[PDB]
Amino acid sequence: CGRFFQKHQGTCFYFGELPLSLAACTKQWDVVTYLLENPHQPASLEATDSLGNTVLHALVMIADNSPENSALVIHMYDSLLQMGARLCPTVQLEDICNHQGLTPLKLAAKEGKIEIFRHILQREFSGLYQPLSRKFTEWCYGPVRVSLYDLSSVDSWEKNSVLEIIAFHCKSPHRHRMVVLEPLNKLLQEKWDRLIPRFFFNFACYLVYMIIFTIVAYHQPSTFGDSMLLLGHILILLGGIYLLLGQLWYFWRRRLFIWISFMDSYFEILFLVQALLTVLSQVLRFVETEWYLPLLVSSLVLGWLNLLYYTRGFQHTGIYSVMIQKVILRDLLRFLLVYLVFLFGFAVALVSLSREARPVPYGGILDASLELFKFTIGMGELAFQEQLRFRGVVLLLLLAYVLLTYVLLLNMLIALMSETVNSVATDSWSIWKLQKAISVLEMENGYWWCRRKRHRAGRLLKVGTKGDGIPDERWCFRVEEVNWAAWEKTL
Amino acid sequence: QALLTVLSQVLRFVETEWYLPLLVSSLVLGWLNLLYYTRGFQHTGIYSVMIQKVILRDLLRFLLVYLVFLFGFAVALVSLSREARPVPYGGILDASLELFKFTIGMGELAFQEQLRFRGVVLLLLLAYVLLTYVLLLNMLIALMSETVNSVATDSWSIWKLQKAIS
Amino acid sequence: CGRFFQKHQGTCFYFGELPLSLAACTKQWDVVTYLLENPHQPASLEATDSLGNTVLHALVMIADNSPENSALVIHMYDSLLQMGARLCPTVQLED
Ligand SMILES: CC(C)CCC[C@@H](C)[C@H]1CC[C@H]2[C@@H]3CC=C4C[C@@H](O)CC[C@]4(C)[C@H]3CC[C@]12C
Ligand SMILES: CC(C)CCC[C@@H](C)[C@H]1CC[C@H]2[C@@H]3CC=C4C[C@@H](O)CC[C@]4(C)[C@H]3CC[C@]12C
Repeated sequence: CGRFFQKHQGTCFYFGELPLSLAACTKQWDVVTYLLENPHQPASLEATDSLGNTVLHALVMIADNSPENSALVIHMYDSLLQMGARLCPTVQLEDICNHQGLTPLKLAAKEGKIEIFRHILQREFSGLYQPLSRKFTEWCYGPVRVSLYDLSSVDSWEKNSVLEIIAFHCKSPHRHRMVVLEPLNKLLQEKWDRLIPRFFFNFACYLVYMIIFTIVAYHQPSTFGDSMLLLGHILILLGGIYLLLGQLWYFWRRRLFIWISFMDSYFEILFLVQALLTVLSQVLRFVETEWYLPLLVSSLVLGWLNLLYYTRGFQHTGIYSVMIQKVILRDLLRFLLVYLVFLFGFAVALVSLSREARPVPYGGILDASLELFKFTIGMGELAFQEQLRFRGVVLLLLLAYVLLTYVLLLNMLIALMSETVNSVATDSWSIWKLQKAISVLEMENGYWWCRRKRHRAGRLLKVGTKGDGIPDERWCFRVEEVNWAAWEKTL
Repeated sequence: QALLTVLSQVLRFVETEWYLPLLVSSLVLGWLNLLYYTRGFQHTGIYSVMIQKVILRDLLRFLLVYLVFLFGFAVALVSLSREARPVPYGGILDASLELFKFTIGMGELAFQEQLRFRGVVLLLLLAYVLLTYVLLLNMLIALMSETVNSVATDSWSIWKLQKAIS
Repeated sequence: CGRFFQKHQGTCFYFGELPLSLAACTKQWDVVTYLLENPHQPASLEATDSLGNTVLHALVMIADNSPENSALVIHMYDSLLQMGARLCPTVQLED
């Protein structure tokens, strides 16, 4: 456990700080056998390091997304697992918990590994070493294949599953491709199909609440009507506090998720803000302060815009929302910065001028900035102000501002939006798949007041007998597929 | 169009005041129906097919989001603007019409000093302008560009099928 | 005409519910000849199923747009038509 051996930033190379792990990680398929079959002092394959990793953990840590590195990692992983089958058949090397509490499959997901993780998720072996496999084939009748994928530690029925690690714990920039591979993709779609009624019931309840919000905010004073108004008032106080409690529970449960993915939620912050503003407005109304209506109407705007959360759940409109977000993030803040610099330079210049008399426009900085923004809209006034003999300077400044802003910046913004939308069309689908995944994982749990029963997804299949005694049964996931390509090579 | 024309002609006999709207709606629809006979030529028929595909794909999502923005901000502006320290934003229809005027290019963005909620109204109007005029319309142009680029290849075969049906 | 053999949504594989159609659809160019040239009990190539499809209908139903599937389907279609030319020249299997 040296500094040069520990995994950190700088001069380091982590390999598990064990001779067997070092031999396995360096593609030496000559001495690994001798490290176990030496009669004088055999080594234990299930040995662990100070950090808590084993040889398989060491192998998955060194994995990258490079093709050669993947070839090495899967080759050595399979070979070492096969060797472990022949040395200690009783104890399995697959289930060895780290000090963090992660198996090799979960470590492949948290660390952001995509090539070794995919192979572990779908691996097959021949008749010998059959039990140490994930994907099985039930029957190959004709050209239709029935694949059984093992759902060990990947279904959300357990406490810390792979699906909860990809969607909440992985902090890789491009984890959305991890939730699109076959096994997981057939599972998430089925879970989503099972959860359509709950999603749309939540949407309907929120829509009714927002309609009540609009009704109470509209029909309010500058009796029976007063009774209904008070009823709606208290009802919306309760609704706001309910939303606040739900969002607070979400953030308490995901305290370490905001740092990991801060632009992947951006709807829980908005919901929390809306609920907080509603509660504050309702409680502040009692103080009879004049700043009730602005808070109420700001909360109303935010609530009516929050339906874009429930926008996703459909194929096209959710991808549209994802593209909206990506356009907002990438090519809208640079343009805003440059445009604001231009605006607040020219406004100051016009305010400095225009007091040279040979109401008056460009009185203050706010008025000049507003006029220039009117130029941006399409309602700006470009007139030859003959009142003051600095006519030419004002006209030339206005024309230069128009040329630099209306012609350059907005049209170039349209061009940049076109480029961004063209570029991110491919990734837009996978990001929306990940959004469904997060929504489904939230929906498997109940609310902050009710606990939904865990509907264990999967089927118990006769996969054959374990290596010692009577048959071993594991919960698999069935998928039928038609493939003429792999059927021609079995006959 | 034919049903509306027949209904308008028969309803004229009843001397009901709702003859002219039916007649003029039928007239609009009939004059737009010539886009059927548009196809039959190489370029203009493919143009019509592209028009249809643009309408179907990237015009209903934008319409949905734009309507949500519009009818949120209109309600918010109607709720405000009665705080006197005709008056604009009287009803929901008037506020929605003003916001659509913003969409056109004829919207009025003025510093209403009549009522001391000046700042809130100005900030809501500016936020609506930023979210709609700058984001949504330009992004719509971008999406139309992407769709037209994508479906240029299939546009010819669809027009061939249209000739086949004709 | 079983549920697993009928073409529907779910667990199914339609092949014409006939032994000759099954042999033709599975790329077995060894037993199709024997299904017709057995002296004891020959089979009729123009046989039809309960739904009404024949062996050529069964072949075209299993066709997809995949290249390997197309290669199989056209190969067996041509071979079976050529065989039908040499067995019952009077009656055509196309119609
Ligand atoms: C509060 C009023 C006065 C000003 C507007 C501030 C709010 C509404 C702004 C700040 C950030 C903005 C959001 C940022 C993210 C997105 C992208 C997509 O998901 C739909 C629009 C949406 C959700 C925006 C809606 C408007 C928004 C929520
Ligand atoms: C009736 C008036 C008041 C409102 C307009 C409603 C009608 C005209 C709308 C509804 C659907 C629209 C049509 C939808 C399909 C197309 C695409 C292309 O083929 C030419 C335009 C055309 C034909 C549109 C013309 C206008 C249209 C026909």
